[PDB]
Amino acid sequence: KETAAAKFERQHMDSSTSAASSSNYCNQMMKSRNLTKDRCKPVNTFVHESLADAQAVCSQKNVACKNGQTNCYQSYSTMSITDCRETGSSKYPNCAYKTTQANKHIIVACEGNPYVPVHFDASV
Ligand SMILES: [Cl-]
Ligand SMILES: [Cl-]
Ligand SMILES: [Cl-]
Repeated sequence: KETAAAKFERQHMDSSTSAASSSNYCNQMMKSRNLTKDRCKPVNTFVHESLADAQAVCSQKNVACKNGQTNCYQSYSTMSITDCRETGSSKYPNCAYKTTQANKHIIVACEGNPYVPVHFDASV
């Protein structure tokens, strides 16, 4: 089984680019991160910052998570992110995504020792 920290890395980190380069970024990344294997993941956000900067968010601003848990943290600074969401023409096994690049604060849930991101809650 994949660890919670590794799953967060695979689903949400893309430190290789400063930002989405084209409208096809999400189609390519949702496929390469294996998020379209058996079904199309409907919504998924990628963070374009170093893994170290994302991990550092776990010691930044403690805020409530949407589900009410109290282990969420909001990055003090904005970060480059890309939201990937299925369009209307999307249908497994022919997934199709809209790519929306933005600079926002990220909110992640953290856990473990080391205390690292295990869930992407939202961006602001
Ligand atoms: Cl793994
Ligand atoms: Cl791990
Ligand atoms: Cl997400």
